[PDB]
Amino acid sequence: SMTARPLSELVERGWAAALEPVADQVAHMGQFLRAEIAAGRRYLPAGSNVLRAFTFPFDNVRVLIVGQDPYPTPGHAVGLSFSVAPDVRPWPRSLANIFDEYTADLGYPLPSNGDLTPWAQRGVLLLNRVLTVRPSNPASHRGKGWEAVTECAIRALAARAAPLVAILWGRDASTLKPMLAAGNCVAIESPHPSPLSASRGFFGSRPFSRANELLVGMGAEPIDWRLP
Ligand code: NA
Repeated sequence: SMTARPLSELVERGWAAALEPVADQVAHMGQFLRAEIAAGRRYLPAGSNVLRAFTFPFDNVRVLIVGQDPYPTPGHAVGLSFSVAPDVRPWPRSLANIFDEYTADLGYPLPSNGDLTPWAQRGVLLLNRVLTVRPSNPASHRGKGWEAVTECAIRALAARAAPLVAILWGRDASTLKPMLAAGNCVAIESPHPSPLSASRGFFGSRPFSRANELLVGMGAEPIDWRLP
């Protein structure tokens, strides 16, 4: 529980230090979620998954992907932006659109399922700008305190003595751009992959190949994007 336990317990060691400036804020978000339940409102993902993106090592991140907020439909969000459990079908529409761009860009077959944990295990941070949502109500937790947390995460990544490539999908993700100003960081921005915006420039954006080009141009290893 993020109200009750500290970052050293909740997240990976490097992330716990990176998020020190927002330690009180994370506890406050735990208190917000408690109050939602007390009032009879729900949230997604499950409490134990809210900080999941920060359970993969901070020092290993080479690319971050940033979306808006978790999937609104119960049974979809798992704490890793855009990912679903390997037994979910049909895929969420945003994810189907991501995978159509993945095939168009990379030439790979469609993935077997919607589980993006291989990316997380290969140095991709799968972050949402806001880390909870009320069911059925996209953006319902915008402005409730998560933005300071995810801002802190990006600044800390950007401060490391390492290259970083950010892929910012949609308007709320784009508000992290200022924090990526330093010369070791590069940002790719496009419209969000949901059907409401994907046809404004997400399709054809080739983010995966571009990210790898950028990493190689900074002396870093490219991501193996191939999903099984
Ligand atoms: Na999500």
